[PDB]
Amino acid sequence: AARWDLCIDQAVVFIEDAIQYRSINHRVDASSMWLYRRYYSNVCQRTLSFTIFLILFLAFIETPSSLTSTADVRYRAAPWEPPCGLTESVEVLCLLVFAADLSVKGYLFGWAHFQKNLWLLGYLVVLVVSLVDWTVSLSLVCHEPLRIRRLLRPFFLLQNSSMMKKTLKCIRWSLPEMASVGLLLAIHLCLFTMFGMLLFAGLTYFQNLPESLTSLLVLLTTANNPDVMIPAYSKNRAYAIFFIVFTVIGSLFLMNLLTAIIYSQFRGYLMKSLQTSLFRRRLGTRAAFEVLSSMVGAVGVKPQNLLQVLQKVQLDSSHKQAMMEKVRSYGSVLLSAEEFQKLFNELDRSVVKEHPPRPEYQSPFLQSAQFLFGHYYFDYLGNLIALANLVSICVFLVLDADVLPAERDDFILGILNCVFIVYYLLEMLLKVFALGLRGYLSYPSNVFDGLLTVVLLVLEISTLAVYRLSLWDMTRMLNMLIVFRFLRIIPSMKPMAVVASTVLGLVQNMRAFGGILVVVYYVFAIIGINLFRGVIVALSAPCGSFEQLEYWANNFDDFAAALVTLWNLMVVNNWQVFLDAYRRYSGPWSKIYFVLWWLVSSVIWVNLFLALILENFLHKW
Amino acid sequence: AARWDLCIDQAVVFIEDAIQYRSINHRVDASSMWLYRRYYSNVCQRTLSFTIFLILFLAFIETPSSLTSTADVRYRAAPWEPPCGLTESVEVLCLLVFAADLSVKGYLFGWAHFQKNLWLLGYLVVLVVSLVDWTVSLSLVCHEPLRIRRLLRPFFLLQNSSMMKKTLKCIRWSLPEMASVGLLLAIHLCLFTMFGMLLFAGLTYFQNLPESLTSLLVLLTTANNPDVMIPAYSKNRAYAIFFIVFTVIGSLFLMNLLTAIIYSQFRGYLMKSLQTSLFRRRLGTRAAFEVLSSMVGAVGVKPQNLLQVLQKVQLDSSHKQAMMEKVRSYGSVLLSAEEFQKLFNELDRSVVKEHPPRPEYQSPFLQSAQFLFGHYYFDYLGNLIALANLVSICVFLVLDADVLPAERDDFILGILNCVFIVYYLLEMLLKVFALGLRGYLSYPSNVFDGLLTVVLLVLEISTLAVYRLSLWDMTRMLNMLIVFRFLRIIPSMKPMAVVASTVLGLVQNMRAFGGILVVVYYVFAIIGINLFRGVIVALSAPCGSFEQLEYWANNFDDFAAALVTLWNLMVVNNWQVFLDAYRRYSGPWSKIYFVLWWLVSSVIWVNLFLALILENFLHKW
Ligand SMILES: CCCCCCCC(=O)OC[C@H](COP(=O)(O)O[C@@H]1[C@H](O)[C@H](OP(=O)(O)O)[C@@H](O)[C@H](OP(=O)(O)O)[C@H]1O)OC(=O)CCCCCCC
Ligand SMILES: CCCCCCCC(=O)OC[C@H](COP(=O)(O)O[C@@H]1[C@H](O)[C@H](OP(=O)(O)O)[C@@H](O)[C@H](OP(=O)(O)O)[C@H]1O)OC(=O)CCCCCCC
Repeated sequence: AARWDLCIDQAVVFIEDAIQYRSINHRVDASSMWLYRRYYSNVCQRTLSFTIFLILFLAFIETPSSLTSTADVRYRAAPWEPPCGLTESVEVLCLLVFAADLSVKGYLFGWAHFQKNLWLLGYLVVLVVSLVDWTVSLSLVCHEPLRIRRLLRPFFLLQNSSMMKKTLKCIRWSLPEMASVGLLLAIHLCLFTMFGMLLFAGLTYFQNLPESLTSLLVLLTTANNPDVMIPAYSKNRAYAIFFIVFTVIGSLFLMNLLTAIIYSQFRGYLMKSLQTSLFRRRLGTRAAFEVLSSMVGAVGVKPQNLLQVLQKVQLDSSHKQAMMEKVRSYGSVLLSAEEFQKLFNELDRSVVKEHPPRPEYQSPFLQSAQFLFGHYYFDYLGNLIALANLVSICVFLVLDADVLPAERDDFILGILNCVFIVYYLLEMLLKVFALGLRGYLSYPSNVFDGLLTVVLLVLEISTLAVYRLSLWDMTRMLNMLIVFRFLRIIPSMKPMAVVASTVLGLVQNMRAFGGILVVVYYVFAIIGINLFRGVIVALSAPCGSFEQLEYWANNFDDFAAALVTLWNLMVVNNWQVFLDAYRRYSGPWSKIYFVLWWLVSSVIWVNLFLALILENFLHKW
Repeated sequence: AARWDLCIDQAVVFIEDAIQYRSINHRVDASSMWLYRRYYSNVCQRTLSFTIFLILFLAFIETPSSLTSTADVRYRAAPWEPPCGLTESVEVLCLLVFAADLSVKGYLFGWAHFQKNLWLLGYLVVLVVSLVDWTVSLSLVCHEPLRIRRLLRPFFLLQNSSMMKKTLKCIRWSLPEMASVGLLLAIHLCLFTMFGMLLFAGLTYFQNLPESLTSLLVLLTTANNPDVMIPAYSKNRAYAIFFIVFTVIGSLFLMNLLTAIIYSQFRGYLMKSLQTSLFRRRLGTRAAFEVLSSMVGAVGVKPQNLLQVLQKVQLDSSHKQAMMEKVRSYGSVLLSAEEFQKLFNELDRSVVKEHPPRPEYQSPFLQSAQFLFGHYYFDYLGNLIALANLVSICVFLVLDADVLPAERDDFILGILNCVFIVYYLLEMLLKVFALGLRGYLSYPSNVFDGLLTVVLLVLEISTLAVYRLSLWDMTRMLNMLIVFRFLRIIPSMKPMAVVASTVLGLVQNMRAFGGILVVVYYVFAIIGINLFRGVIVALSAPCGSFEQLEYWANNFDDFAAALVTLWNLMVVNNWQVFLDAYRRYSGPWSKIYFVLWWLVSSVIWVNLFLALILENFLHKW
């Protein structure tokens, strides 16, 4: 009766959790299965991810207000400051929907699970501190300059995903060894700065403790490699040995040793993911069987209740129909535990179709089309005119560049661009009138060249409507999107398939890695605005300074300028110049900030990138 | 009779080849076993390696003659040019002993093996071309400037070793994939140099084909990261996207993909070495058994002939005595094939002894010494005064540096250096008078601190003989060797043993890796002297040039200046400056040379270094 219905909804939600690899640790009530099935629907989780993007996007429209044409200090516009309430309004709107997500996730799980899970307790702590800071910053009329509630904003991105949580555990185990290597690195610097100060000061670089300690720190990342040993190596040829040995021990041996420590915890990363996901699938279907054999009742289940329980799940139609036809043909005998676990192993095959074409009225007309459609060179006739188009844009690009840069002939360019895009629209039209509209949507390559033929047709016709033959600007935009045709050649990779397999493997596994990149940049940019906001002003410089080189755009005035400044220090080149600038402008203790950014970003994250490419290249072979 | 003796020498040379892991593919004659046993002796192979060092050392004393105080062009001495015949004389002396090595190695092996082995045929080819060039360069009175016979000199280093031959096979298999990645790299540069020339020229960097192609090539290795995008990013904030995407695809994705290709052929490198070496050992002892069972004869061998054949081999005395005592106790029954192969498995254990101490005459005196010798803190009392010594040298180093740099007090430094080295000589003396002279030689740490106490005693006493208390120079040399005492602290590594295990693993496996490094530097330096020998002369510069920065010491005038110039391009920093200098001074086509040096050294060899550290870190766990 009522227990009959409740075991159905118990067994629907268990199979649905066995497809999408979720654990079974939630309470089972009457109404809770409606709440659980609606919360894990894709329409509810998409607004949750859209919120997390909206929270992190608001740092572009805050009070420093990175909405400017440029980011120089010598010449830029006024900062558009918003009114008092709008950025406060959107933030408390999204902080409401984060409270709703926690309250649903606490209701669906146990209180004993709620007190033990550290991620849920940290979620409640961050929500109340962000709300306290919101009321404080609104009790004043938007006049608290530094807001702590923006620092906790990357925590919502971490708590939503699971691949970020797995990778942070992998860095947690590597930290006992990387500390010991960094200790050996600190011994390395302090010994050679005392050996250096005895040897040379007895330079421009070796004259003090903090000046000599910086010079060997910057040489450790080889940012001034010939510069730091010009005055030594010009006095005697033997002082080259001192700087050669420092960067063989330092940059070669110990920085590459630090990569291999991080790889040694990511060494079996993907195979643990398949073993855990298969273990979650087998536990889901077993719990579905064990509640279905105990409906009204040898051991086993009735297949009539199986037809009532595979009806109301979300699954592919090909997987739904093939599974239902197997169990329809099976008899009324009870299905054992082993027969149940083999039944749900039709979730391993993948089904692909493209489409069939449509028949025309004139039978010789459709015959002449399809015979001359399946040539396997009709596309290569498209590829021949594609290569012919790209070589023409290049060969005129060297012609218009060097000589007569003001006013050029530009006669035959419009002719070739006429005949090439006319050929593209015909190949667009002949393929749909052979296959069909749904058949042309079936191939993902054909969407790319079909859309590009459209946009090239709009820009060409508008070019031929203004003139007959800003003229240079329209031929600029026309030539730039023509070079996108060369991204049809690269989808033809027959011999070198390991490279194309790898780039497919990386982009499907960038949810974890980009998540840690975003969290690291978001914290360090926001600290940097609070420390170096207006410390660079401008109104015969030394030839290697921050001012001779016109580095005025690398400041921390707002959030967009901070992200590009922090990028230029991540690649380590010329970061001696940034250290010398902020030492002069914002005191001597600012070097703690740039050295910490070198550790978190350049050392750990780049070696975290190489470890992930090593694992995704070495998979199944 | 005579066949009795010949089977003995057959079975001596097979067991000796089964210890030192050499194959059995050589002919067996009467006199040839004397030749083979004398050629593989360590006194014959050491002069062969000393010759190979002597051939490669002669490039320092050749006609460019790198014997100068400095290597500037603004001020350096005259080149000491040697007479006509001496470098020719030493070369033909070593070319004689290479002919003797080939002739022995061809006599000991088969002619059919000689015609099939490619290394032996290349050996004969290089020897005759080096001899033809020697007679040609001596028919003129040392006036052929460029000598081809120096280019073939790294081939003798490759042919001698076997770890270099194994690693060159591993690079041979990776070359089909690295070419495909470099193709994808070349597509990457040519697309964005045409996209760049449309976008910006419609800069200082984007105005031509060869100027724009260099700018994106140098950005690929991030040698001008803020410099190439100053004028774009100052005009508009959106042009940062063009340069961010180029170095995410370029330097991040594709250069780290090129590491993982090389690692995928070194992935099982050391385990193949143990499996091949154990296979060479089992084949050696089996061939020893099969010729010993067929001396005069169920199956088996007589142990009396075993005592005659284990007598005349070279082996450790501990392994010799333990093996002989096992077979002495075994009876006169014939030893089977399985019993033979288990007999030679006492080459797996390793035996360590240090020494016993010696007794003194007064029994309470020796009792008081040894009781207060085994404290485990007598060494730490040495370690406490070691740390006390090193902190004192440091704390005065900041005191003498900053203020009053001309003439300093320098009063208490001689006092502390007196009492510390006096303590060291006593700890030197009390340990030998407790253990012994042979007991003090037993510990390799004690040789290091014992020798350092000696040299510190000579320099201190000579310091106290000139003065009472060049004075600053002697306190410089005294302070510098005192800092070597800190290399006693680092031999105490209890928690972080994986780091110390790895550095032990690297240095025992640097025969292969340094061999390819030496071969690469030797060829590219010698080509560079022949191309850019006198193209840099010197007699208001742009602020980022080769002349504003005083880079005058990075030339190719002789062999020592070439090696440091090629080093400064291996680390990729500021190599835009070198490209701009040699373009102005030695034509436009010189960039082919520096780009090829970027590929061989920076790309392949550094990734060859990371692959080897990855394999030696991941071994037995
Ligand atoms: C600098 C690096 C320092 C490392 C610090 C990070 C320490 C860290 O994450 O370990 C995990 C622990 C324990 O929490 P933890 O259990 O590790 O969190 C993960 C989730 O439980 C996940 O469940 P779902 O996502 O629902 O599937 C589960 O699969 C993973 O197990 P697995 O390994 O088998 O995949 C867990 O690793 O969680 C904290 O204690 C952080 C709490 C506050 C978060 C602050 C982080 C900013
Ligand atoms: C840029 C890289 C290009 C790669 C070019 C290098 C090509 C290359 O070495 O392959 C090996 C072949 C064949 O020669 P190869 O047999 O490979 O040479 C090795 C020796 O035979 C070695 O014997 P021992 O040293 O006496 O113990 C044996 O153990 C190795 O087998 P293993 O793999 O099982 O360890 C062999 O790899 O030898 C050549 O054909 C070069 C002849 C002229 C040398 C010119 C080299 C400058």
